[PDB]
Amino acid sequence: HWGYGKHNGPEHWHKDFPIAKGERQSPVDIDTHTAKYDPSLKPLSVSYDQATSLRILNNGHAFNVEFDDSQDKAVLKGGPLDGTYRLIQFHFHWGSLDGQGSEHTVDKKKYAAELHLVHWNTKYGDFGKAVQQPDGLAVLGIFLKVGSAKPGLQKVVDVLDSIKTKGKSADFTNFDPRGLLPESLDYWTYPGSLTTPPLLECVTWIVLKEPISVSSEQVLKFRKLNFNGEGEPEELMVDNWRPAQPLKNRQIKASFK
Ligand SMILES: CC1(C)OC(c2ccc(S(N)(=O)=O)cc2)=C(c2cccc(F)c2)C1=O
Ligand SMILES: [Zn+2]
Repeated sequence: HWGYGKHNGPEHWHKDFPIAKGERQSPVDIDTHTAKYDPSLKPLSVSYDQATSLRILNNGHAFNVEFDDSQDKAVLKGGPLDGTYRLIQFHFHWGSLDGQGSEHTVDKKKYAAELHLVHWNTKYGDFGKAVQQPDGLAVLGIFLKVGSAKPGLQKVVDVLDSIKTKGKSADFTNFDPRGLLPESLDYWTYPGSLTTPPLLECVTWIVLKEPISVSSEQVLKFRKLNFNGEGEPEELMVDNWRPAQPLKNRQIKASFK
């Protein structure tokens, strides 16, 4: 039932999922007066060499690139829990115009889109057991701003034409997610939640300081997707983002000065 419409969007989710009003919900605004530099934070490193992409899918509220997460060398490492996190999936959230679309904000600034690279902490065995733990997932969040094109994004935005409607799936092998990363891996981190139902508070959020630049042509391709299935009335897939939630007692930590 849940979606991003007026009558089933973020403001409605709490009715089915009471945790929507919990103590560790995401996304949040990152106020740069209040993030505390933490010299103990382990810097991020990626081993995406053997990351093995499988397929890309339109599930009716986003598109997901699925990975073979049995590749034990394809991991994100570091962060507050010094974790080793298996890459399993990535997806985006975006807006109906360039001035909005991101889920996290920085000093209340919204970006055009946000990329979420989803990983599960290997010490919990599989993604299913991981989402039961407060630090079970590491989601690497990366802001998208409009400017020059991102060459590593081209394979992603171009295949979207093949999965325009809900339910469409396409083989998507040999995609290298290193092509989606900015130069710097300086980051903010805080304990939070999935930003869609079931809104489980199982995420160590790692949000990169540096946005990637993508072209207007690239972002437009996001907005050609459909929420609806083939033959149904056309509803363009836009504004599939949850707004910032109460920070409550949490401290946002910065890896950088
Ligand atoms: C249904 C349930 C629990 O929700 C999510 C989910 C993940 C990330 C986000 S988000 N937007 O990044 O916070 C929101 C939701 C997954 C999931 C998806 C891909 C890989 C994985 F290991 C788990 C689930 O299995
Ligand atoms: Zn997401």
